[PDB]
Amino acid sequence: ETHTFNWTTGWDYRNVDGLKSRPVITCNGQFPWPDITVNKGDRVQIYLTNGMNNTNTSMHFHGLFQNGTASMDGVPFLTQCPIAPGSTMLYNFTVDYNVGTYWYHSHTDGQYEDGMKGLFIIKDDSFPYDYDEELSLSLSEWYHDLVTDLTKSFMSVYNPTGAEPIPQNLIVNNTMNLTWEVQPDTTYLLRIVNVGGFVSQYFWIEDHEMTVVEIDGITTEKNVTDMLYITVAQRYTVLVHTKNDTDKNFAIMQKFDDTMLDVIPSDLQLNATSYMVYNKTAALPTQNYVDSIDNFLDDFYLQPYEKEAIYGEPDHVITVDVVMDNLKNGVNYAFFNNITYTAPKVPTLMTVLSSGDQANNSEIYGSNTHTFILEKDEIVEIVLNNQDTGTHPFHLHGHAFQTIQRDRTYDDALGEVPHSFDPDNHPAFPEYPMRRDTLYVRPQSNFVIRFKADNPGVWFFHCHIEWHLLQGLGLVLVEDPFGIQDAHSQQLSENHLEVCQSCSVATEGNAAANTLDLTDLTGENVQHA
Ligand SMILES: *C1O[C@H](CO)[C@@H](O[C@@H]2O[C@H](CO)[C@@H](O[C@@H]3O[C@H](CO[C@H]4O[C@H](CO)[C@@H](O)[C@H](O[C@H]5O[C@H](CO)[C@@H](O)[C@H](O)[C@@H]5O)[C@@H]4O)[C@@H](O)[C@H](O[C@H]4O[C@H](CO)[C@@H](O)[C@H](O)[C@@H]4O)[C@@H]3O)[C@H](O)[C@H]2NC(C)=O)[C@H](O)[C@H]1NC(C)=O
Ligand SMILES: *[C@@H]1O[C@H](CO)[C@@H](O[C@@H]2O[C@H](CO)[C@@H](O[C@@H]3O[C@H](CO[C@H]4O[C@H](CO)[C@@H](O)[C@H](O)[C@@H]4O)[C@@H](O)[C@H](O[C@H]4O[C@H](CO)[C@@H](O)[C@H](O)[C@@H]4O)[C@@H]3O)[C@H](O)[C@H]2NC(C)=O)[C@H](O)[C@H]1NC(C)=O
Ligand SMILES: *[C@@H]1O[C@H](CO)[C@@H](O[C@@H]2O[C@H](CO)[C@@H](O[C@@H]3O[C@H](CO[C@H]4O[C@H](CO)[C@@H](O)[C@H](O)[C@@H]4O)[C@@H](O)[C@H](O[C@H]4O[C@H](CO)[C@@H](O)[C@H](O)[C@@H]4O)[C@@H]3O)[C@H](O)[C@H]2NC(C)=O)[C@H](O)[C@H]1NC(C)=O
Ligand SMILES: *[C@@H]1O[C@H](CO)[C@@H](O[C@@H]2O[C@H](CO)[C@@H](O[C@@H]3O[C@H](CO)[C@@H](O)[C@H](O)[C@@H]3O)[C@H](O)[C@H]2NC(C)=O)[C@H](O)[C@H]1NC(C)=O
Ligand SMILES: *[C@@H]1O[C@H](CO)[C@@H](O[C@@H]2O[C@H](CO)[C@@H](O[C@@H]3O[C@H](CO)[C@@H](O)[C@H](O)[C@@H]3O)[C@H](O)[C@H]2NC(C)=O)[C@H](O)[C@H]1NC(C)=O
Ligand SMILES: *[C@@H]1O[C@H](CO)[C@@H](O[C@@H]2O[C@H](CO)[C@@H](O)[C@H](O)[C@H]2NC(C)=O)[C@H](O)[C@H]1NC(C)=O
Ligand SMILES: *C1O[C@H](CO)[C@@H](O)[C@H](O)[C@H]1NC(C)=O
Ligand SMILES: *[C@@H]1O[C@H](CO)[C@@H](O)[C@H](O)[C@H]1NC(C)=O
Ligand SMILES: *[C@@H]1O[C@H](CO)[C@@H](O)[C@H](O)[C@H]1NC(C)=O
Ligand SMILES: *[C@@H]1O[C@H](CO)[C@@H](O)[C@H](O)[C@H]1NC(C)=O
Ligand SMILES: *[C@H]1O[C@H](CO)[C@@H](O)[C@H](O)[C@H]1NC(C)=O
Ligand SMILES: [Cu+]
Ligand SMILES: [Cu+]
Ligand SMILES: [Cu+]
Ligand SMILES: [Cu+]
Repeated sequence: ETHTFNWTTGWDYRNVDGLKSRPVITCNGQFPWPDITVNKGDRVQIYLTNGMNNTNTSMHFHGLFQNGTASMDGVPFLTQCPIAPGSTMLYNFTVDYNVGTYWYHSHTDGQYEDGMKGLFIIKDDSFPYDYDEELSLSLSEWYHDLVTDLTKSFMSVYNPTGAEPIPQNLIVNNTMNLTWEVQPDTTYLLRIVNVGGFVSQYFWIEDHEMTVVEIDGITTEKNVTDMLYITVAQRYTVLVHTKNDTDKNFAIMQKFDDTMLDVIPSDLQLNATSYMVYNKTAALPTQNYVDSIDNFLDDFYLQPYEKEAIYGEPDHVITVDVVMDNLKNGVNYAFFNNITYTAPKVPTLMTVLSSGDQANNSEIYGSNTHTFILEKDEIVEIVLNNQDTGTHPFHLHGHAFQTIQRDRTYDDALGEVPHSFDPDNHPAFPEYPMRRDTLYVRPQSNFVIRFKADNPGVWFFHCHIEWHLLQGLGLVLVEDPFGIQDAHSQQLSENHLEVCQSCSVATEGNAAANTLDLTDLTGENVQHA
């Protein structure tokens, strides 16, 4: 079945918070943006039109593998060139390899924080568990200023610390103090999605246990908890069974991970209360006080319903250290090893599709682009060493990876230093590792993920904290470029080329005109020595 949408971006005032009428990004004049629900193997065709006066746009469908259709991933200068004001890009893709809970968001500057985001649900007939009803909750933080404005003082010489701007409130389904009307003795499938741009959240329901049955599109064995820690971009789908009494109402609770906040403003409501309503007439629940925020479920120990044994020894190991540092222009950037992601003059995919037999040479994709080439079916391992004292949720396009190590917090307040993964010295990896698309490193810690390069494409690996992505915390994976070239489904459509010309962005071979293919590029500001 084909679902066709016609959506146009725009700006309108809303008071999402309850406390500031403020421009938000609308879809055809409406807010919030719609949610898509399709069946396994359906076709989705979205005509996105940039109706904004002065920004570019894009749309990325988070978690979808885009197998055979990399062009549709929606990452400017990886997958497409940006959508210019007035232009219309057609996103045309099938959904043959994904099931469960996903979302879509703009992949331009900070755009999605300003409202351009929505849920994408794929149903399957073979979901193992029973439930009576189903819904979602979209957790997020909310700012009173647009990202464009915050960026001016975020990426600034008057911000040498790289301190990320502090949000004004937590929101659910684009309000505060939300009502969820329930029926007694009923099992609800509750999709909890963190569609925020920055802050991790703790989530729990007063006097109700939660049975985790899916993370990031991957069905899991039932795991019961009282509390979840959800980073931005991740999804926990959870079974909740309601009580027999219609006598009392219960608090739905979301809490900031204030650890991630540079400073805590004294008036910021760190924890927000919503309402699970059994009785429409009874007392609205007060805040549910919790004794500890240290006993949330560690998703590392989750067990996929479809077991896959840990992949064998890696053919390709990528080791990256994560740090924040100041450059020559005095502003604070984010680094994978010694590289801040700096967008190229020609989108990654566009150069692979016109480099012919030189697509295997890493040099042509640029030096300041952090591009790696992955071989036909090789097992790839990413080793990430956090040298920064914060938590980061890293996300990988095109794959759900195996999480084989994710070390403990190394708290610098207790005097502890950063620790890297040591291939010679580490706990035994799990036999059947957890799988997902978005995973956090703990402060000053490390993680190791593994996946098979079985999905020809161009895939972004980055921190999903919008501020850190703006700081350039990302790298590019090119999965067998020859596999990309050989597949017909992968060739760029007339519409996409039309977007590029309308944007005055080339489809050549990184800078140079398909002529020597050895560059004279676009670099990062030089180092501080
Ligand atoms: C859910 O329920 C919550 C709590 O009930 C509702 O939030 C309340 O909203 C009202 C109306 O928007 C707020 O009243 C306004 O208060 C401001 C001053 O606000 C400041 O001082 C407060 C007192 O300590 C403090 O609570 C505020 O903190 C909040 O805001 C900051 C961001 O600013 C945020 O980070 C925090 O997390 C808090 O949310 C804040 O520091 C006052 O200036 C307002 O305007 C008056 O004057 C002007 C005249 O120019 C006029 O426009 C108005 O009519 C008014 O006369 C107004 O009094 C109230 O502070 C909020 N209460 C709390 C405790 O947060 C929320 O709206 C509900 N959500 C929904 C339905 O979306
Ligand atoms: C926060 O925001 C999210 C949206 O982002 C809301 O999520 C939606 O919640 C509603 C329930 O409140 C869900 O609606 C239910 O969908 C079920 C399945 O979808 C079927 O229907 C459509 C038809 O176009 C097709 O996809 C296909 O037919 C599916 O089978 C239905 O079972 C429900 O249908 C209706 O009839 C039955 C009669 O038995 C009634 O019981 C229902 O109430 C209803 O009238 C129902 O429509 C919806 O799926 C959720 N969407 C998403 C994206 O998850 C949250 O509700 C909101 N949170 C709060 C508290 O407001
Ligand atoms: C949405 O719309 C487009 C999407 O691409 C953006 O417009 C482009 O912006 C980029 C950067 O964001 C521009 O790239 C820059 O070009 C500079 C000058 O190049 C011009 O001059 C030659 C002259 O022959 C032209 O051929 C060319 O088209 C340009 O007009 C470069 O100087 C910049 O790189 C580097 O400059 C300094 C100076 O030494 C170096 O030190 C650094 O390496 C630095 O990176 C840079 O590459 C591009 O020109 C813009 N227009 C296009 C492609 O038409 C919008 O920015 C975007 N809107 C927003 C903000 O959302
Ligand atoms: C949305 O994407 C799909 C996937 O490519 C497009 O469907 C395809 O459309 C093309 C041309 O419109 C079809 O090409 C035709 O192929 C036949 C043989 O199958 C050949 O005889 C013709 O000469 C022609 O080239 C292609 O078959 C078709 N595939 C499917 C799955 O239907 C679609 O066009 C895209 N755009 C739209 C309509 O929005
Ligand atoms: C936001 O949420 C947190 C967590 O719910 C709130 O902190 C909690 O505050 C309560 C009391 O205000 C603490 O309970 C105490 O527990 C001991 C048990 O030994 C008991 O003897 C005391 O009588 C008391 O009840 C609780 O520890 C504390 N939770 C944590 C993890 O610190 C916080 O107050 C909320 N923010 C608000 C409403 O301003
Ligand atoms: C449910 O999750 C828990 C942890 O959240 C897993 O059980 C234990 O987890 C600890 C770490 O706290 C590990 O040392 C062990 O794997 C378990 N310990 C005990 C008490 O035996 C469990 O694996 C999960 N169950 C699922 C997904 O079915
Ligand atoms: C969507 O509808 C608009 C009206 O806002 C119309 O102009 C356009 O043709 C439609 N989009 C596409 C590209 O089909
Ligand atoms: C709702 O709660 C009130 C007490 O606040 C009670 O009087 C009323 O009967 C309840 N409604 C039902 C039918 O559950
Ligand atoms: C850091 O990466 C390598 C390390 O040897 C070096 O060649 C390169 O110049 C540095 N990156 C850039 C281009 O800033
Ligand atoms: C891509 O499709 C191929 C062919 O069906 C399949 O073998 C592979 O597993 C797919 N990759 C992903 C990421 O689903
Ligand atoms: C690129 O992969 C090919 C196999 O297609 C192989 O010959 C070689 O090891 C790789 N070459 C480079 C330049 O890394
Ligand atoms: Cu995403
Ligand atoms: Cu993604
Ligand atoms: Cu980060
Ligand atoms: Cu991304």
